[PDB]
Amino acid sequence: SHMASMKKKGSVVIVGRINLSGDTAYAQQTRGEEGCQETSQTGRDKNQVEGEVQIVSTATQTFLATSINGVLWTVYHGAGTRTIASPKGPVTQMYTNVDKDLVGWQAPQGSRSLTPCTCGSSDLYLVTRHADVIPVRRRGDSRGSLLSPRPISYLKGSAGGPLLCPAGHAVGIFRTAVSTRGVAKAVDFIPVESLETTM
Ligand SMILES: CC[C@@H]1C[C@]1(NC(=O)[C@@H]1C[C@@H]2CN1C(=O)[C@H](C(C)(C)C)NC(=O)OCC(C)(C)CCCCc1cccc3c1CN(C3)C(=O)O2)C(=O)NS(=O)(=O)C1CC1
Ligand SMILES: [Zn+2]
Repeated sequence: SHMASMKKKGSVVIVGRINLSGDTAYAQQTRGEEGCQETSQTGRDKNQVEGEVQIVSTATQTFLATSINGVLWTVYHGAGTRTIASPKGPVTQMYTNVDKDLVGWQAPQGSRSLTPCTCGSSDLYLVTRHADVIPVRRRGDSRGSLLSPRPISYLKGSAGGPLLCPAGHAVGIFRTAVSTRGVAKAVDFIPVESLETTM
């Protein structure tokens, strides 16, 4: 009831990226934890952004965000309704859809966007926050099976990351693991068409 002392949640902050530009996929950190906490509070992030897949953090969570069609997309269960930190201060979401577990902000200057897939191919590749590239066979509109199942620990923190087709187009945004006894045999994702509809 004490309005004057009510806090505000911080912004989502870009803290690194998954580098896919060369022959080797690898994670790069661009901001440490202390800088992250400060930048989340101010919403002012002057660091250079590059690439398609960003590693992002709040005060309490870390996950991924993926640029497609000039929008940096991620999961609502990570970002909520938060702004994203940017060189000019906090930027408000331009898309929010709790029903799809989806949010988006205008893509940061310097980022590159993936192109939505129109191949209609079911051989996919999930990119994790550790830059693992995991083959996934598409099994429905929003499901795919891991060719090599993994403990959910290996996938944790990768929601918001991409599933890509063989040509490197965006097919979906990783949302949940389909897990039994802690082993992810499959994943659920927001299909890129659903992004395109939300747009
Ligand atoms: C561990 C790697 C996982 C990718 C990951 N995501 C998760 O942990 C999400 C968050 C939460 C639970 N969950 C699951 O994956 C659970 C699980 C394994 C934890 C047991 N699976 C499940 O319920 O399958 C059941 C299934 C039927 C497939 C759900 C479909 C419904 C899909 C759905 C539709 C509409 C709205 C909402 C949902 C799900 N939703 C809101 C929501 O909040 O989901 C993550 O890494 N998160 S993270 O660590 O990066 C986090 C910091 C951001
Ligand atoms: Zn494609």
